Amino acid sequence: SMLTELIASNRRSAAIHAFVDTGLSTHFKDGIYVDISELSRKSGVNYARFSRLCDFLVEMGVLVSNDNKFRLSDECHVFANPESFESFMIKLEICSHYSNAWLMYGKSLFEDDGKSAFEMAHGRPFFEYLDGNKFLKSNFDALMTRVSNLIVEKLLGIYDFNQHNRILDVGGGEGELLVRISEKVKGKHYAVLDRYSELPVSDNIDFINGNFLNSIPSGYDLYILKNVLHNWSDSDSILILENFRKAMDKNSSLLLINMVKEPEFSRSFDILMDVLFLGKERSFTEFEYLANQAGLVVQETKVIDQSYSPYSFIKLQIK
Amino acid sequence: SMLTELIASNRRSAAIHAFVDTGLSTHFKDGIYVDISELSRKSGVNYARFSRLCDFLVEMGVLVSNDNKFRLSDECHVFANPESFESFMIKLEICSHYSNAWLMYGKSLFEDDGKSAFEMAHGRPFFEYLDGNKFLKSNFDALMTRVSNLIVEKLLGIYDFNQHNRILDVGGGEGELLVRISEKVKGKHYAVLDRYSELPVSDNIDFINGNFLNSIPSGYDLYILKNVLHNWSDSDSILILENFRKAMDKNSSLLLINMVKEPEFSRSFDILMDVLFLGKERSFTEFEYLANQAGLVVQETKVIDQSYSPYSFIKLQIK
Ligand SMILES: Nc1ncnc2c1ncn2[C@@H]1O[C@H](CSCC[C@H](N)C(=O)O)[C@@H](O)[C@H]1O
Ligand SMILES: Nc1ncnc2c1ncn2[C@@H]1O[C@H](CSCC[C@H](N)C(=O)O)[C@@H](O)[C@H]1O
Ligand SMILES: COc1cc(OC)c2c(c1)C(=O)c1cccc(O)c1C2=O
Ligand SMILES: COc1cc(OC)c2c(c1)C(=O)c1cccc(O)c1C2=O
Ligand SMILES: [Cl-]
Repeated sequence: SMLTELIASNRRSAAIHAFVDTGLSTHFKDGIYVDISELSRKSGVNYARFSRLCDFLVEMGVLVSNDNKFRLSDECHVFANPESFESFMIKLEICSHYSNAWLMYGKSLFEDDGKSAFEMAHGRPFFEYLDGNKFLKSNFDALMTRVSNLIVEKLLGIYDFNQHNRILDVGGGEGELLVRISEKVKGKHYAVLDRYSELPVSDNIDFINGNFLNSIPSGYDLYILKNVLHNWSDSDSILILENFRKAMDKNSSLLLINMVKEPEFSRSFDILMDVLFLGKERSFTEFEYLANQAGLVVQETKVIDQSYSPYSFIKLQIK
Repeated sequence: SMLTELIASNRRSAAIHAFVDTGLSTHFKDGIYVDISELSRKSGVNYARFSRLCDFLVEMGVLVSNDNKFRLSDECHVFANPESFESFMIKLEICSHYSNAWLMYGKSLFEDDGKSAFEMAHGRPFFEYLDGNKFLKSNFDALMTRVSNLIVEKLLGIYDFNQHNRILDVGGGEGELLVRISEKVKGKHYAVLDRYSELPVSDNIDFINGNFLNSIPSGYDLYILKNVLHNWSDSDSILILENFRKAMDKNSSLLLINMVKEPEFSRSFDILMDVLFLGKERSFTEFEYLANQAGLVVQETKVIDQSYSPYSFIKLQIK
């Protein structure tokens, strides 16, 4: 039926995970047709049982069956690349920590202690827990780096970064965004603020160990906050934007860049942000409200089309 | 995109789980429109955060939204009933034990020890592990009971049970099938064989602690094996049917009743059987082959339509 297979939606994620996490998908590069019997003899995977997985991947539209062989669909070519953001996504999506967080989601809706389903499961908030877990941190930081890399060319196209002198990326992670921006926009001061136990090292990048809940460093004319606010509540989001306003002068600009809530696209990510952070994916209207409460003004709004989600580009200045 | 939401299929299962497992769905009985504002005040669930879950349930088609009120869809009325098989399904579907089994599925394809992904995760095969886990056993046995209670009406309609005298349901669990048959077909001897640490109790039902891998007891003219063989390999399936042939005389009949693999329906269940049991969902042809290898003859075959899956009804007698 439609209901029982909807209940069994997890099986689709788990099937893809088995195919990608093992590295079996990396044998399907450049849309080649793979003989499963030969792949079985080479990789030492069970032929009969992997053939049944491939049949389910064909049903999902991940594989295509022709000439008694299988190729990745045009869309699913990314699964052949273990460096792709999709490879890191599935590795996190149904990992034990995420799964155990989802199992506390129901109970978390009845609590008023400000503890996420993740924290209820693991005993710390997401980012504080990642400090002690290499698997979660490395794979998450990798995912953020890959999606940062994808939007760079689009972001440089719609806004002039050359007019600016000193640029700070707040919660910039490994600092991929500014590293790629600096290669095309030379002769600027580049800084990246995040939570570092050991400062990253990159040519002409000033890596800052800071806390955007406490303070943002002043004396930059361009600030960037990309995919941060949907990890935070309304009050924490206002506190962050308030710290920007206190750091910014009249000439300063803040580029608030976020995966934006649009009715056409799935609410699934909005729920994931609730489970992991007690966060939420916000519309343009909700982002504008929080900015106004912090004493910031919207001077420019654009929509950036990415494969996986639409993005809201919001240029903020002090009132 | 379609690919990232296919990767994130697990979020659909986890959302339904949080809605049903908490018992919030039990407030949506008889297709009534629920005020989330009132349900929040009454049950103590977070209004804003549950309203967001409801929006995701509307997207999935589980809920219908009209004038800022939510009702269960005609199809998902079952979620209002905690005794429904769908309620038990989701509670098992993404439970930690199933999730941890799925995480070993990839690695299990490279092993050849006859150990399921579940056994690799938990250290014991499924049913042996259920002996020491009441949560899994009680919910699994409850699920098998609910689906047994659904098919009884159609099964009585297509086969004359009144011709028989002594009836044994092999691997009959809580014995729901025969209890329901015995109410409509009176004056017979009814027996249920399964693995019991303590024998269940029901009026005019002889519960037997047995092992169908070792032996099936002789002296019955009707044998029933319903949804057993897809927990077993081809060799173990043959061993079970061989034990039937040894137990049966020329006058005996075996009813092999199973969810049947048809090309129109999903392969997702076939993969679940591999993960949990190293089992498989078989076609009519594959079932007939195993019976022929065991020394049994097919007298009569029929298809029984159930909401969630088609069933293969196969009447067998000895060669
Ligand atoms: N209190 C805090 N102070 C500074 N950075 C924080 C923080 N809490 C979380 N972060 C960082 O916020 C980031 C959110 S993920 C976004 C990373 C990057 N801006 C990108 O778009 O790809 C993580 O790198 C996390 O380490
Ligand atoms: N070795 C064994 N001997 C007997 N029963 C067994 C067994 N291994 C598993 N079983 C039982 O086989 C059943 C599979 S589930 C099917 C239950 C029932 N026939 C129905 O259709 O609803 C479980 O009740 C399990 O306890
Ligand atoms: C910062 O919080 C996030 C947290 C996130 O998940 C915990 C994500 C993302 C952000 C995210 O940007 C993203 C983009 C594309 C695919 C994804 O799976 C994600 C994503 O999972
Ligand atoms: C005995 O092995 C099973 C094992 C099973 O799962 C472990 C199931 C079933 C059988 C099963 O029959 C079933 C029917 C309808 C919905 C279901 O989720 C199931 C099911 O999960
Ligand atoms: Cl008796």
